[PDB]
Amino acid sequence: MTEYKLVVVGAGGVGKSALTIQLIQNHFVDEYDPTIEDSYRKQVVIDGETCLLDILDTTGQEEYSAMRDQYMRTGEGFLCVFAINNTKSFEDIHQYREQIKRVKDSDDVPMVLVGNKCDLAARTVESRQAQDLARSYGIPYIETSAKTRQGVEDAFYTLVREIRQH
Ligand SMILES: Nc1nc2c(ncn2[C@@H]2O[C@H](COP(=O)(O)OP(=O)(O)NP(=O)(O)O)[C@@H](O)[C@H]2O)c(=O)[nH]1
Ligand SMILES: [Mg+2]
Repeated sequence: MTEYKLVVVGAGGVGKSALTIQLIQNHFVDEYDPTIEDSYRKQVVIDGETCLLDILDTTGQEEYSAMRDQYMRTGEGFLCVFAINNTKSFEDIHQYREQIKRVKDSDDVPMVLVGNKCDLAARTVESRQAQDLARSYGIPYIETSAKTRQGVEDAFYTLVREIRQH
C-alpha cells in the first residue's frame, strides 16, 4: 500500500514523542523519556485511502546533529515542532528547516510548522510570528496539544496531504 514516511523534528522537549504517541496510541505521555530514535508504522485510512504511516520520532539532542542527514534524505514529509512556551525552541526551528532543505536538495519539501503545547497558558511565542515564519517558508502552520489532542490529527494528516500534492 501507499506509505508516507513522516519525520518529526525539533528541539528537545517540545513534545515530538508526545505528539506521535497521541496519534498512534491515543493517550498523552506526561513523563520524562528522551528519545534515541523510535519508529511507528500504522495502517490508517485518510480521505478514503488505505495507507501506512511510517513515522520517525527523532531526538532533539544537538550532539547528534550529524546523524540527522540520513533520516532527512529518506523522509518524505516533516513536522518541524517547537513549543509555544519555549522561545529558544522556536528560534531553533530555522536550523532544522535549513538542514532538511540542504540534505534534500529542495526548498519545497513537504513540511508543517507545528506550535505544540497550546494547552499551556504561559505562552511566549505569539501565534502571529509563528504564522509569519510559516508563510515565509510557504508551509502550513498548525498549533497542537499532545495533552488535549487538539490539532494532532490535523498536523499529521495535513502533512500527508502536502506529500500527496508535492
Ligand atoms: N502541557 C503539555 N505538555 C506537553 C505537551 N507535549 C509534551 N509535553 C510534555 O513535555 C515534555 C517533553 O515531551 P516529549 O514528547 O518527551 O518531548 P520530545 O520532543 O520528544 N523530547 P526528545 O527530543 O528528548 O525526544 C514531557 O513532560 C511531556 O509530557 C503538550 O502538548 N502539552
Ligand atoms: Mg522524544
